[PDB]
Amino acid sequence: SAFRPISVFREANEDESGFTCCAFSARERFLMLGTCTGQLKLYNVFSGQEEASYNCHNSAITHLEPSRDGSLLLTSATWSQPLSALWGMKSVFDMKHSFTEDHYVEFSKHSQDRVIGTKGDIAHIYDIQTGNKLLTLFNPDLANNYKRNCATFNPTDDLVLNDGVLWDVRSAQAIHKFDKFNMNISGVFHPNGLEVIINTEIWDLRTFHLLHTVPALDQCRVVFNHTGTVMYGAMLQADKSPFGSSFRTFNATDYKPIATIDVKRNIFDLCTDTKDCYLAVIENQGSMDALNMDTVCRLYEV
Ligand SMILES: N#CC[C@H](NC(=O)c1c[nH]c(/C=C/C(=O)N2CCCC2)c1-c1ccc(Cl)cc1F)c1ccc(F)c(Cl)c1
Ligand code: NA
Repeated sequence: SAFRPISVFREANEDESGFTCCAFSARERFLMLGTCTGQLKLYNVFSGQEEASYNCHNSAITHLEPSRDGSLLLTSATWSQPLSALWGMKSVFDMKHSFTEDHYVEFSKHSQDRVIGTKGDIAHIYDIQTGNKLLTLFNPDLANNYKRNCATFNPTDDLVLNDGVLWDVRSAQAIHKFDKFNMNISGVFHPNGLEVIINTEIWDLRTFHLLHTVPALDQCRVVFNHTGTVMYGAMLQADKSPFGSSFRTFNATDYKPIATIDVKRNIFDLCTDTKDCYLAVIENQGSMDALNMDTVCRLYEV
């Protein structure tokens, strides 16, 4: 895969830039950029200009997820309460609900009517409308205690992976524990609905057998392109930039290695657009020994 840098966004009216995460708007107009002070900046991709600034947190934004319908946004931050929140993005920018001690959140996938939050080894499922906690998912007997566990729904919303344990949501119980082969990473569902990727191990969802071991995915966070044909993986720094300077691409259909991309700067986040046209990467432009970070967003043609 080739990645041509075409633009750079820098926190305007500032000496050093403080972006920490990125997501493309559900409709193609904006790049949403979270900052190290807890703001969310909306940049017009075409004009290159900031058009809005929203107040979300009082510490660095760690995670952004826009709903597909364009109406809602999840955020997470690093140490200020609430650690996660849900925002409405219609006429007014509103906090709809917060998830005060959950340090990571995602939407449900099939129908975006729920949020799943993670607090340590525990998952919480919330109703978007009421904000009420519907489920708590934790089994002390099956737990892997992954240090960087993040809970997630599968594509049809009927299963959750939490701490390497598969849960049936409708009957609220664990159905399988995947064996523990690392200390940190808890895994994700492939958008195809057929595999679960837990660190270096690719598991078959139908039979639960190990299909592949991919050493290059060790300690990686993973994201797919819109059509689910390319998987991006970047290795976390040992637990400050969350990643090192490289990410790798794989063909999502057979896991075939594509490319290693080293931008020679530490990476804070990576996001893809809906049209498979652009990749945005938050990169520390600052020198190795600089006292302060200078994290910009670089836009790449895919
Ligand atoms: N969403 C999304 C995209 C996803 N981003 C992250 O995973 C991500 C992006 N950022 C933080 C964390 C900041 C953080 O802790 N900070 C930043 C400022 C101070 C502390 C995390 C992150 C790290 C650990 C955990 Cl277990 C989960 C997290 F979401 C990603 C997927 C593939 C990739 F190739 C890349 Cl480069 C990124
Ligand atoms: Na496949």
